[PDB]
Amino acid sequence: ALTFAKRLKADTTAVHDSVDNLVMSVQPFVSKENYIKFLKLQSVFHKAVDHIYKDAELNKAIPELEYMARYDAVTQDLKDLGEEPYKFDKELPYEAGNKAIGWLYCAEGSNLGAAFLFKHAQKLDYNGEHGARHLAPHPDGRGKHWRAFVEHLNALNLTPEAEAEAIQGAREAFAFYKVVLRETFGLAADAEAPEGMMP
Ligand code: HEM
Repeated sequence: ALTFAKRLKADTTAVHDSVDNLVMSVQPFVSKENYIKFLKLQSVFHKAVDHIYKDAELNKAIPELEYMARYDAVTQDLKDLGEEPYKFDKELPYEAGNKAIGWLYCAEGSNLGAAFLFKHAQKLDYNGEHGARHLAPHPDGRGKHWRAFVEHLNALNLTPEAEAEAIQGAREAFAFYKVVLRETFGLAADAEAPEGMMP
């Protein structure tokens, strides 16, 4: 684990895969209702990181970071299907500091691998202009855009104890994503995909 980015990854791949499994478990693209529940979920998570993509300091460290946010697009997708911007019951996490850097990674990385999701959403007749705006690949190409993003993440070079809090934040970002998922899909507390399942 050299770079800060490859360390965030190393430490969170496990929980990442459990999310991958949990998302696939609830059949997101099986029907329309389900894809709508999938959007509500994406909506809550992205709402929860919107203040972080828009944070003034981080926007100084990462040029145009604020224009990378995808909550805006998710609200547009919900509209697409005659839906009001979903509203979460409780009050959303509003993280800051080192931990917030972990949420950002979690969020920006999901745009990287969103390829798989985008591919299955298009079957359901959804894409960049209708229903799947937030899953569409970045105009500069997922890989390029992500490598560019990783550059600035690594450039932050915070104290090793800071990078630590960020990894702790990325882990909590993932856990939270699952809490939201469980509630949106009517799953019990701590519900996880069938054990042993692999992507
Ligand atoms: C069924 C849904 C999902 C699938 C199939 C999936 C798949 C993938 C794949 C295959 C990659 C590797 C991309 C590459 O290196 O080219 C990736 C990266 C990533 N995904 Fe997911 N993912 C899913 C959901 C999520 C969600 C909902 C989050 C966030 C809450 C998430 C966060 C990330 C992050 C942070 C990365 C970057 C990993 C890195 O450091 O390279 N993923 N995903």
